Amino acid sequence: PHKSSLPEGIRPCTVLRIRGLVPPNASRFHVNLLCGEEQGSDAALHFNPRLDTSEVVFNSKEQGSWGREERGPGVPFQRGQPFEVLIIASDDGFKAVVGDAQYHHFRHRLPLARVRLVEVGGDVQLDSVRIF
Amino acid sequence: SNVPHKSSLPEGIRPCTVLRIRGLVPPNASRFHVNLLCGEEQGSDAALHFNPRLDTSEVVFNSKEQGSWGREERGPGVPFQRGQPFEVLIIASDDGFKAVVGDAQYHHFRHRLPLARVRLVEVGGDVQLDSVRIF
Repeated sequence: PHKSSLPEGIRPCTVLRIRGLVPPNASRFHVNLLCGEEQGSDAALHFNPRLDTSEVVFNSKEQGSWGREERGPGVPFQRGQPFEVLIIASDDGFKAVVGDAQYHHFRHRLPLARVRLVEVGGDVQLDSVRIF
Repeated sequence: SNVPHKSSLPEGIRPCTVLRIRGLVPPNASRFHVNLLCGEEQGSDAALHFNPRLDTSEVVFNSKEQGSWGREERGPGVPFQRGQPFEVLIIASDDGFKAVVGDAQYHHFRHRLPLARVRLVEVGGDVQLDSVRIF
């Protein structure tokens, strides 16, 4: 349940560096770009590695309802293995990088200038969260 | 050692491009460089010259256009040490290049040449290169 508050939002070319360890029997974890600390706040990005189902789900949340799910190729995560993730906020969308390779491109659905908070949750052991 | 390392970038880079350079500074290194150049041709213009200097304990940013070097900028201190590995991000944005070293933003180098003119990434000097990734 890590929260990084982002007053004045994030301007494009923002890099999110997420370093951590995947627990040995972890189910799934998530990184969300939300518009506020409130519960029903809109999710500009929902990045959801799911090891139980062996997938990685991208989505957004608007007006309390989830949008269409996108999925990337395979799972660049392993139970008991560390990981580094970049989330590059561009004009065209979000570039998710895992390890040394770009994993998926999630095109914008909500205005990027609405993101007010970064939340990291789930079965993840967080080492560091940096925003450049 | 992987120097001089060259990564050719036809069709350029669009903004919000992240350059990840990882390597080791050898035990008796003097200085090394990372250049965002406009072509493989000799004496090609340098949109960015990122120049860690361990012998003089400085880090110099500059650009080169039409064969002439611009004015040098300098960052705070040297986030590099002989005998220690390093990671550097060069975030090509709309306003310029954000140089991140380790866990901290180090310096912002405003554009002097059009960002869309960069055609090559070169890494040279007293550096033992681990990887150059472009996202």
